[PDB]
Amino acid sequence: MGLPEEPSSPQESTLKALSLYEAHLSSYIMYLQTFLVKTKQKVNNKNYPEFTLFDTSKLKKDQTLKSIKTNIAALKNHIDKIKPIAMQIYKKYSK
Amino acid sequence: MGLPEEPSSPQESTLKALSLYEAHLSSYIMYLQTFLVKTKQKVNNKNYPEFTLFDTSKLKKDQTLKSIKTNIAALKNHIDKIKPIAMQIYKKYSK
Repeated sequence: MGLPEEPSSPQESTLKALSLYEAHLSSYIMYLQTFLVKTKQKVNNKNYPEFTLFDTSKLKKDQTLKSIKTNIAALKNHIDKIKPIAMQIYKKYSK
Repeated sequence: MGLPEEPSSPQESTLKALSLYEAHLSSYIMYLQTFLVKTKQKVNNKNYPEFTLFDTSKLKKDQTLKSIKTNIAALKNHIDKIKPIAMQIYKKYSK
């Protein structure tokens, strides 16, 4: 069924909507990172693209609506780095 | 968009079809595990269900069609342990 879709942002900016969205984004990053690491293992030519592993030290741990919104930003910025690479490696190796 | 769907098994039992399926299954497990760990952090009542973290030492590293098929089995057995828990925690906390 191909790679999973990036989670969609809730309409509702409630603590629970945003907390769930943070969890999905973290989970989606881990799917993409795992896919990139496992695909590197199977075809490990020196050409294999370079990716940042997400640094969880950039995530606030305190459950504030403010800290959740800040984490969402950090996760979205990381997705923008790795999603295009994941999608290119998926195509390269499903060819 | 809810939790992602478990990857579907290819029709084709080719090395490439099975290797890609192994990568998706590993990636899907990491999505579910991350979702379970992040959801435990947000609601950490003593009731929170108990899950096995996947042991990558149970995975063969040698790219044999035989070793890939064996890894697929191990990953599918782990999904059967954690998918129902992930789906229940998703509902509990999207309530």
